[PDB]
Amino acid sequence: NKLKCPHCSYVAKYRRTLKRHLLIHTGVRSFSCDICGKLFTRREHVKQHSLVH
DNA sequence: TTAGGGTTATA
DNA sequence: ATATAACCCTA
Ligand SMILES: [Zn+2]
Ligand SMILES: [Zn+2]
Repeated sequence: NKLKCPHCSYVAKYRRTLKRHLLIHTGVRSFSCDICGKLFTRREHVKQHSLVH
């Protein structure tokens, strides 16, 4: 099943949502806050976090 | 707030 | 079909 995660029982409705979900198992955090240096998994998370500054 | 589930739009 | 994006919801 191309919609099933190879690392857990999660099954996505769309292929793009499975690819996003894979990042929970790799731990990759490609986004950062320029003010405090904290790392984030999505760029929407940075915008959400920016409100503390 | 954090973080990952959901969704829809555009190319 | 993929790539990137954005916005909402919730524990
Ligand atoms: Zn998984
Ligand atoms: Zn910060």
